[PDB]
Amino acid sequence: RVRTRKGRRIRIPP
Repeated sequence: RVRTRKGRRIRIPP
């Protein structure tokens, strides 16, 4: 999946 934080995108596994 691809979550989002600090108005930014991140990648981590599913």
